[PDB]
Amino acid sequence: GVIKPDMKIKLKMEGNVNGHAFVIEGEGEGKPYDGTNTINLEVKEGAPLPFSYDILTTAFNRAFTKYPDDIPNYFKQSFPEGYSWERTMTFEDKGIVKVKSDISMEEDSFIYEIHLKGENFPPNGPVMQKKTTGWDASTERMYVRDGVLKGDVKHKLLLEGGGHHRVDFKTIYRAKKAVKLPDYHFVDHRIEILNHDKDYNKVTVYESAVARN
Ligand SMILES: [Cl-]
Ligand SMILES: [Zn+2]
Ligand SMILES: [Zn+2]
Ligand SMILES: [Zn+2]
Repeated sequence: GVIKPDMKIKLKMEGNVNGHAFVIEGEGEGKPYDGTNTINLEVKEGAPLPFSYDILTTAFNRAFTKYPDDIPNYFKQSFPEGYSWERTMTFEDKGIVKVKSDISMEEDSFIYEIHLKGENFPPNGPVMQKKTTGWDASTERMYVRDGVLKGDVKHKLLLEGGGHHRVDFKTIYRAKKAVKLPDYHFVDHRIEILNHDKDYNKVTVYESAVARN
């Protein structure tokens, strides 16, 4: 099909967090049917970033999801035309991130164009003070509403010292053409920063995602 067993990734993110503008470019690759991918990111403008890189990593494509053969795959069916998505991440004490991303295909690769806006983070909280250590593993509930696919996940943003804060994710996924709609299901996530330089100008992200009934 058009979605190959090995797909490359090219992306660019343009964003603003508490008024700090930045641009990040990425390249990577993954195995769409295994639900795995790796992306190598470089800050091109706005370095060094004055906030936690973890608020960006889940914005850096559900085509990289292992799906059982009996659950229609909203994401892979949308190609080559592709899909866009929009997400809000609501943090416990006023921070909010809104993301819009366009996922397209060019031959054996995906291109992402990502716009991200973070606002109202407490200046002395763990996001703006870079006191986070990653995300827990999560489960996203996927369900069709208004003819498009919605996903919600309740996440723990892990903190230095071993605590965490709650972050609620709500995403809307919109195929650019009609596809066969799945029934209610789940996607289990793991995302990790595998390596980074000291101020996260260079970062490698690894993600796994597996759907189940
Ligand atoms: Cl390529
Ligand atoms: Zn099979
Ligand atoms: Zn290629
Ligand atoms: Zn690890």
